[PDB]
Amino acid sequence: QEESRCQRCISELKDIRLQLEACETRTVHRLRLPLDKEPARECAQRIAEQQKAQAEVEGLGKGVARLSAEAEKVLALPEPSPAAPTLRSELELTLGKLEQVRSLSAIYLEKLKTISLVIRGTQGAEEVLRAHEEQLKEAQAVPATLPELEATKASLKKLRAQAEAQQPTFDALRDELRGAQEVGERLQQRHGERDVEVERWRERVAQLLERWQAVLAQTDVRQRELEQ
Repeated sequence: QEESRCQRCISELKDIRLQLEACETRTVHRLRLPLDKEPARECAQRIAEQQKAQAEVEGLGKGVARLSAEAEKVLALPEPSPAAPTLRSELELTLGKLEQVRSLSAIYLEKLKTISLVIRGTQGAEEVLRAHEEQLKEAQAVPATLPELEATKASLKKLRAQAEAQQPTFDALRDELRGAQEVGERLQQRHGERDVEVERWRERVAQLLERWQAVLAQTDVRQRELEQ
């Protein structure tokens, strides 16, 4: 009539392990998807989504704890039970899967958060560089008068000071990209999944650095022209 607690526990353990495996596959499919053409917004949205995913996993973990307690109660009865090894085996598989899915959920969330810092940081650097690149372009004009020359020279002095002052911004950007790269590598090493996102932002950072270096270098050239 009523099935044994042993058989019911085996069934429930298999069921919850399937739900964990589904969380797992879901997460793999997400982390394989590169950001598209609105990376800031998409990344914030995906972070929110992954925080929930991670909470769903923790709810399953509480189910696993409940089934583990029940399993151990059954396994502790003194009577012979040829089913006991199956119950033990299924418990240990479910417990292992839980840890694996927890790990993966946490590292993917971490990957998203580090990428989000690089994205924010690069978009900030763009807006400052644009201002500086325009000031420099304006300083390229030939001044008409001796007084305009002095204004151009003053504009360049200002520009150099402003551009040099961005040192902290670019140091932090490089650190953030380093952070993002390291997370991706650990995901690769621990879960065998390549980092589909980091190359885009490595290139972004590299180009922005080069533009910053060029503002500094060409400001110095232009200042030197006007002195001699």
